[PDB]
Amino acid sequence: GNTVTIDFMSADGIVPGRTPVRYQGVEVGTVQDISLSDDLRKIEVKVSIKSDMKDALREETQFWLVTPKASLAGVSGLDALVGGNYIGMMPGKGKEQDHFVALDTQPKYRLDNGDLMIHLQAPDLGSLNSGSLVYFRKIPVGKVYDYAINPNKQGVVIDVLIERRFTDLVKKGSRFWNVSGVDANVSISGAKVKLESLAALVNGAIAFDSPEESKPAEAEDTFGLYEDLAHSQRGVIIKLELPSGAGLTADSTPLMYQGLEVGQLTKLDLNPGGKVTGEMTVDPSVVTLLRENTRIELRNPKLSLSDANLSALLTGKTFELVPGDGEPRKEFVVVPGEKALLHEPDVLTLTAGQPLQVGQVIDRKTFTVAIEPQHR
Amino acid sequence: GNTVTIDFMSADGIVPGRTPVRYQGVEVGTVQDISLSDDLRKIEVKVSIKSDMKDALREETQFWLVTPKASLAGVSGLDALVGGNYIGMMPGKGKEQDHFVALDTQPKYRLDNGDLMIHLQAPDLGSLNSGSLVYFRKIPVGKVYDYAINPNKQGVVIDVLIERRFTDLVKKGSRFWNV
Repeated sequence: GNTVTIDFMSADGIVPGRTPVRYQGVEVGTVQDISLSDDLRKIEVKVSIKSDMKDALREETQFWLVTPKASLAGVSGLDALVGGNYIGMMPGKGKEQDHFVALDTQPKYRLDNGDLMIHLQAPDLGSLNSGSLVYFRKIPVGKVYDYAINPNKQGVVIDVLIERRFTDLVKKGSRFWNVSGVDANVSISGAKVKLESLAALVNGAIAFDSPEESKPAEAEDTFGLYEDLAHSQRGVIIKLELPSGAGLTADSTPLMYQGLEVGQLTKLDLNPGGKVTGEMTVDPSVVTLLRENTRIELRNPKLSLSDANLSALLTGKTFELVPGDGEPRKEFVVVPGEKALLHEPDVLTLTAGQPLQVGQVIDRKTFTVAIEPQHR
Repeated sequence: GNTVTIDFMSADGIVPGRTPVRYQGVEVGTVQDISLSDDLRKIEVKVSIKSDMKDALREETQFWLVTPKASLAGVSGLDALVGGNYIGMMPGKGKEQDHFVALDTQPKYRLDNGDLMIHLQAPDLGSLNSGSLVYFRKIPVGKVYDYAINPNKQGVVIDVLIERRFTDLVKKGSRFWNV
């Protein structure tokens, strides 16, 4: 038997007789006494310890009181209800100490086995409580270990755990995205609402994808979290100088080609001087078409006399791809749909959208007009 | 009486006196002692075993701690609340071993009877937790046994169970769909 004095702010359901000290549940000893000093909440608990553990008892040895927790966010009364309020400890590699302060709660502990620990940077936590679950193809393969705030106040650093048997799945190019919370997915001419699983909503969750070819990540390698699966899409980025984003929306405006969506505007910002600039994501399958003399034009939903297309009207403005030939390029200037004929590799320009059809008027003031290259 | 040393990462609600070792509930023995070595979470549990089971005690004999689970996803405290925290075991056809490591949780076990086991390929799991139910015309006829990831990272392999009395219902052309 030994003696250790621990300082407690509070000592709720503790009796000197039976408060068996546990280290992952193995009894290290029992409390000898509970008392207080000068009525200042310095609840001194004298504890008996088996001499086998006495050697490891050092300065960094942490202690805490476990307790049943039937609160709104807590179920950790699995053992305290049956075995009573015990206390938990963690040995430390300090030098030595006999007078201690109990930690307020149970601290997070690291398993010594071979697992993987990695860091996610995120501007915000989202609905990711400690214990939220990590998925690969909706198969749980690890969980959230802890979260904290980087020294700068402009971000959040989460550190998460991955089981041994899946340590190969995490690559350098692997992408993580949040899956948590539930919304409505309203679409025109019909709608359906399926987002996530019940646990994913109660607790929050993460999912991740691994490229086939990348190398395996390791050793607390940082990663970036994407707020949604859509933002995690692997597509190429394109910078756009715009006339004006009257109808444009940062994540709803698509890119058309051959009638199909290939790209999605991502960012839409105002630069000083009144200039508007955006950036867009494109599927790789079309990136080879992005070359010099490749023009991008904002189309407008037209009031077709023949095929009254409601969806086009509802969607509003939309871009268009029209491939060209030349060197690859990544910066583009968007042209108005009216002036599409003007910004062409071959066009007959002469010196307001009226036809000529073999051509169209470009502008008035003096009349500037254009003729197609094939009719040239 | 025998002696078996099992390594536990943690040993929460266990007492040396009454922690009856069960194999589908039949008591195989009781824990003799719980202790630790060099303070490195190698919780050594010495266990007494009835000699009848001693022969089958081999290398592949698995062990685990059952526990009440009132968490968000768990109801498996039906017996641990009444009978207390026991431990479960599965015999193995190894050679022999005396020092063991307890499995973290209760592993999935296969009934020896005549049932059917089949594999579903799916690019994603969906909301199919272990225990999700298999229907024929909304009549349950089997359940999900387990799920795993194929060696390629481009899919998921579920393996599922079908009761004996419906083994005739599954045909080569039969189609499965998620609900």
